[PDB]
This record gives sequence, C-alpha cells and structure tokens, in this order.
Amino acid sequence: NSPVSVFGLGAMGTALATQFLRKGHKTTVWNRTPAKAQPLIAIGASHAPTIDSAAAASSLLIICQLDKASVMQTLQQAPTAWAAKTIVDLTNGTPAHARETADWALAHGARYIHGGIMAVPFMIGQPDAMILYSGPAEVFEGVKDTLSVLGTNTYVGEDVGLASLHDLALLSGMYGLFSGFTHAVALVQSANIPAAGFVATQLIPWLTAMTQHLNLLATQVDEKDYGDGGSSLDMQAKAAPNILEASQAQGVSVELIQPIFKLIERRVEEGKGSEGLAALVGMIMK
Amino acid sequence: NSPVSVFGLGAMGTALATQFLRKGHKTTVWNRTPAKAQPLIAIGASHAPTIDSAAAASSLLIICQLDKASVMQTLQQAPTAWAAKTIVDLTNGTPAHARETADWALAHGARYIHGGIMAVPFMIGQPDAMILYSGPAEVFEGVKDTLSVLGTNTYVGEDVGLASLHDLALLSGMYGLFSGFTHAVALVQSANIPAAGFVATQLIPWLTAMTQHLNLLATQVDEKDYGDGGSSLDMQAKAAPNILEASQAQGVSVELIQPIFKLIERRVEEGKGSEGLAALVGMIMK
Ligand SMILES: NC(=O)C1=CN([C@@H]2O[C@H](COP(=O)(O)OP(=O)(O)OC[C@H]3O[C@@H](n4cnc5c(N)ncnc54)[C@H](OP(=O)(O)O)[C@@H]3O)[C@@H](O)[C@H]2O)C=CC1
Ligand SMILES: NC(=O)C1=CN([C@@H]2O[C@H](COP(=O)(O)OP(=O)(O)OC[C@H]3O[C@@H](n4cnc5c(N)ncnc54)[C@H](OP(=O)(O)O)[C@@H]3O)[C@@H](O)[C@H]2O)C=CC1
Ligand SMILES: O=C(c1ccccc1)C(F)F
Ligand SMILES: O=C(c1ccccc1)C(F)F
Repeated sequence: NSPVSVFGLGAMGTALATQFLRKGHKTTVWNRTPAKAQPLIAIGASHAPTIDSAAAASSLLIICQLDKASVMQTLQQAPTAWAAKTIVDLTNGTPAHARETADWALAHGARYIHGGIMAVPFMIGQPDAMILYSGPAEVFEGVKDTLSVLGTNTYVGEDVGLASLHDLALLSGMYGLFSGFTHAVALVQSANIPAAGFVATQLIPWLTAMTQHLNLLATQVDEKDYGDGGSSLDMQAKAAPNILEASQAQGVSVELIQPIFKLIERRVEEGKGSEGLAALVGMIMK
Repeated sequence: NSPVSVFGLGAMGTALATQFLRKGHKTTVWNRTPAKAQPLIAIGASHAPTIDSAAAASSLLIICQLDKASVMQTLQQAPTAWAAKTIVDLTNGTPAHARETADWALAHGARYIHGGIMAVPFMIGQPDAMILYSGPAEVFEGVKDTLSVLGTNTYVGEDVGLASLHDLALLSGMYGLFSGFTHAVALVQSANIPAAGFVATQLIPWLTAMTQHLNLLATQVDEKDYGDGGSSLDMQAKAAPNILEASQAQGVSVELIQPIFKLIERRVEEGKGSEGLAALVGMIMK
C-alpha cells in the first residue's frame, strides 16, 4: 500500500482520501483552507503543513481541486517539489488544460497523467464508479493498481487531453439527462404529483428504455444514415408543440427543452423530416 | 378476442394493428390515405372502405393519427358512427386536447379514454412497452384486457387529461436525454471516436448511474430541501465553462446544453450555490 498524497479536500478529494485510508495507504492530505483537513485527520490522514511537505510524503500525488487555474496555482507555489513524482490530476478541465498542465509538469521534472472522475463522492470505492485516464502509458501502469481502489480504471490513450474529452462528453450527456429530469418533474409537480413516486415508477423505466435506444441512434450516426427508426422528425415536430403548450398551461418554462425542438424543426424545414434523431449530431458539428 | 378497429396506419398504428392480428383479433383498419393499408391487408387486416364502416366493425375503436385536430377531423366526418362505442384515443396531445375530445365524444354518445404510448413502434407487444390511460375507470376496465396485448397498461386516474400530462412529462425527460446524447456524440465524433462504441461502452453506463441518481434528486424536490449531495452548484458552475469551451474548440454548438448551465449560474447568482441540482425544478415553475 504505497503512500499517497491528496491535494484538494473538498467533497470529492475527501472521498478519495477516505478510500485510500480504508485500503491501508498512508494518506497525506493538503488543502488551501487548512480547516477542511480536520475530518480526515480524525480517521487517520497525515495533514501536511505545506505543499512541499505533501509532495515529499509520497510518489503518487493526486490533485482534485477546482479548475486548471487552481492546479497551476498549487504547482507554482512549490515548483521544485514535483520532480520525479507522479502527478495524477483529477481536476475538471478541457483537453487543452490537461496539455498545458502536462507541459508544465514535464518541464519541472514530474510525470503526469490526467483523469476524469465519473462518479459523485459517495460512489467512490463502489462498483459503479469509473475514472478515465490519459497520458503516457508507462506512467499510468506505474500507478494503476493504487488508483484502482477509487473505481474502475478506463485508460483511453497516450494523448494527455483525451480523458478530459471523454469526461466532458459524458458530462454533456448527463446535463441533457438532468435537463429532462428537471422539466419532467416540474410538469408533474405543477399538478401536485409526488416527485419521487413519479420518478421511480414512470420516469426511470422510460429513460432506461430510451437509453438502450441510444445504441440504434449511435449506429446511425456512424453510418451517416439517419433512418426514422419508426419515429420520424416530421412526427416529432407535431408532438413538440404539445409538450410546449402543455408546459405553458402548467406555468412551466420551456427553456431546457426548446433547443432540441428548434433543431428538429430546422431539419424538417431543410426537407429532411423523413429522417430520425441521429441526424441532429451532424447539425451541431462544424 | 374481440374485434378491434384502428384509425391511423402510420408507423405506430401499423404496429398496433399488427399486434392485434398476432393476438387473434379481427382487426379492421382505416387510414386517410388508403394505400397505407396494403401491408396490413397482406397479413390479415380488414380494410374499411369508410370511417363509418370501420366504426361499425368493432366496439373498441383505437385512434392513433397525428394530433388532436386530426382526431376531431376523423370523428366529425361521421358524427353518428361513434354512439355506444369505446374510443381509445392514443394520439399525442395536451391534457386540454384530451378533455376537448372527450367532451365531443360524450356529446355524440361514445365512451372515451385517452392514452399515451410510451414505446416506439418496434417495442409494441414487447415487455418494455407501456401505455398510460385515463378517463372513466369503468370504461377502461371494459377494454383493458384487449389493450394489454400492446404493452403494460398504466391507468393513472379518472381525469381524461391525466395520461397526457404523464406522457408529455416522460417525453420531456426523453428529450433532455436525447439532447445529452446529441451533444456527447457530436463531441466524440469531432475527434473521430466511434459513436456506437463510445455510446455502448461509456455513455450508456454513465447515464445508467446518473439515472439512478434521479431518485435522490426527486426526494429532495419533494422535501424542498436541495442538498448538494456532494456536488454543489458552485462547483458545477466552474465545470460548465470547461464543457462549453471544449465544445467551442471542437466546433460543436452548445445550444442544447447552455440552458441548464444558465439556470445553474442563476442559482449561484441568487446566493444558493451551496445547493444541489434539485433546486432547478422550482426555478422553472410558475
Ligand atoms: N463532486 C462531484 O460530484 C464531482 C466533482 N468532480 C471534480 O472534482 C473536483 C473537486 O470537486 P468537489 O470536491 O466537489 O468541489 P468542492 O467545491 O467541494 O472543492 C473544491 C476544492 O478545490 C479547492 N480549490 C479551489 N480553488 C483553489 C485554489 N486556487 N488553490 C487550491 N485549491 C483550490 C478547494 O479548496 P478550499 O477548500 O480552500 O476552497 C477545495 O479543496 C472539481 O474539479 C470537480 O469538477 C468530478 C466529478 C464529480
Ligand atoms: N412513432 C413513435 O415512436 C410514437 C408515436 N406516438 C404518437 O402516435 C401517433 C402516430 O405516430 P406515427 O404513426 O409515428 O406517425 P406517422 O407520421 O407515421 O403517421 C401519422 C398518421 O396520422 C394520420 N393523419 C395525419 N393527419 C390526419 C388527418 N387530418 N386525418 C386523419 N389522419 C391523419 C396519417 O395519415 P396519412 O397516412 O393519411 O398521412 C397517419 O396515419 C402520433 O400522435 C405520435 O405522436 C407515440 C409514441 C411514439
Ligand atoms: O415524439 C414522440 C416520440 C419520439 C420518439 C420516441 C418516443 C416518442 C411522441 F410524441 F410520439
Ligand atoms: O459537474 C460535475 C458533476 C456534477 C454532478 C455529477 C457528476 C459530475 C463534474 F464537473 F464534476
């Protein structure tokens, strides 16, 4: 159980450090605001008094702060502390941010991989958690068994920005799901329908079926052949006004769902109403 | 196996009529454009020469056309044909549309229930299909065993507009899901990543986990207590710019995902960044 250091003790960094502790690792912790270390000290963490101390304590240095600007602030406070260490940066950012941080790390003698945590904090250490990783394969292979205590490791390749592209794509997908949740639950709550009961009984099973449907849509995207699948855009463009008008009648804003209806309408206006929803991917691409 | 008539032989009405035929019902079919009956004639349907003939053939009359205006056009072509028949109207519409059509039906001597088909055509007759129904319970009970061949029957109550509210809420949820799919797949395709492979391997498992998460969100909505759940809006408002900027870098429009980020930003600006996503429901409500 190799020593690990965690920089960033917010909700997620706390979950990561806690899981290292459960798995028997000497877990050194650092946070910009030191009071946040107290809960972790109480369950066995070693609270580093400085950035340099936290870096010195371990060879595997996990950074889970806020954004890339925050990561660079921490790295630059102790520029010589990182040499011959492996930085695993789990802080949300763009592909470009990962490449920028990697360039800095390599120039300061450190090894670097970037990862994207596909979990909320309570999922860490649980079977459904997964973390995407990218950067030099030999670097990842040196730390993958320690990192595996957090979740399933999904190494996507050598390009250090690639895990971030996968991450942000998955988050995009989730934000659409949550847009749908918000709209659906506002509509039922407008009629005093139990939200949890509706969501467990009706919404989740429907979304499960329509999630499986995404396989067919994705095949159509790859084929660039946008079959209706039995559900043409012409037909959907005549249902969309009903969803909008019913929402207006219930006092529910349509802001979260209007964009896809405008895209569907545009495809109908282009003369392609006989196609299905897989057509919409290319419509938002360059 | 009681005789059934189907009005509307588009993708969905064809699927409904086909399933009645497989289950041994004398299945009478009608379509505004008569050529569309030919595939169903070939597998045993009785093609009605008129609206009145189709109504006369059965006591259970299913209407699956386009919108409420279309339903009223069919009903009004033969106003005396509906007396002492049960109309099951599966044509998409608002709660108000169902109430309007029901008022007409009752004034012309017919029984009426409205339903919302939670299925695409290939799902009809399969275990995952479900149809929502509302209107007089005694009317529904008279036809529920015949209707059960199509999917699971979910009778929601006596108010004839209620199935349509549930339907449009579920469709709203699905359109958010599909917004997420579209954005996520455009981002990976911008980097030449296989769409089907990404969706099957990464997107679907992530959406499955985040769909289960909707139970927690829904409980928080019912409680009007918008705990962060480990994922505060303040934190999400610092990730959202990364998703937007990465999308811009890949040439992908952000139109489908920008609205939820604007709502998150607004909640942070209101001083409620410490809350979680369940807060967004009330934000779009009256
Ligand atoms: N929570 C979640 O569900 C998920 C989070 N993520 C990502 O994980 C990361 C952490 O999220 P989470 O823990 O929830 O966020 P929190 O808001 O709970 O914590 C943010 C952390 O970043 C630190 N930080 C902010 N600015 C700086 C700075 N300039 N220098 C040093 N440290 C700084 C904070 O320190 P201080 O205490 O001093 O403010 C704190 O440790 C983010 O990048 C997030 O996008 C990934 C997946 C899920
Ligand atoms: N397909 C799907 O995935 C789903 C569809 N639905 C709903 O089911 C219904 C049917 O959808 P679907 O079959 O896919 O749509 P289609 O576009 O395939 O068929 C539309 C049907 O409506 C008929 N119609 C349109 N205008 C009129 C009119 N004025 N008078 C009489 N008939 C008319 C068409 O007749 P004609 O051939 O003469 O044009 C045709 O039979 C819609 O309300 C839809 O929202 C529900 C869930 C899923
Ligand atoms: O638009 C509708 C739909 C589209 C795809 C799948 C399921 C339903 C609904 F109005 F028919
Ligand atoms: O914003 C993020 C997130 C929010 C909820 C669930 C999972 C992830 C990510 F940037 F952290």
